Amino acid sequence: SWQTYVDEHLMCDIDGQGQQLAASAIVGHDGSVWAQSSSFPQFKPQEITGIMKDFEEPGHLAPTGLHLGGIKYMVIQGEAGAVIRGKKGSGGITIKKTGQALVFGIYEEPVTPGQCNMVVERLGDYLIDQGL
Repeated sequence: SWQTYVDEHLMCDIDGQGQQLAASAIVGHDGSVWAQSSSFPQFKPQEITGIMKDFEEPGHLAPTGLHLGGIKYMVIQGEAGAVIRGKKGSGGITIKKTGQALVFGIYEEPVTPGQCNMVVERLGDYLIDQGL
């Protein structure tokens, strides 16, 4: 199906298989969902607007926190205009910007930052190399 293909060939695939602890998504710059893991949260349009703004001005979200699905993440050091990172509890969030889209990964213990980040980098490079 489309969603098994998404869960298998694209989104964070942490053992379970697909245990609820890790989730990822590809979201257009305009806030439309291109693909998301079965566990990925619903999010609000203005959360995407604020994230896009932080890619233009890194640290835009730091005083208020970064919100996704209503959850507040503390902004940490990222890569200006390319990657946003945030922490919450035992996990966090990584967002990579591509030409037309954003790649999200959300993780919690025992999923590690490195595990999630490897998937987010992989999907972002795949999109960028397709021209997206």
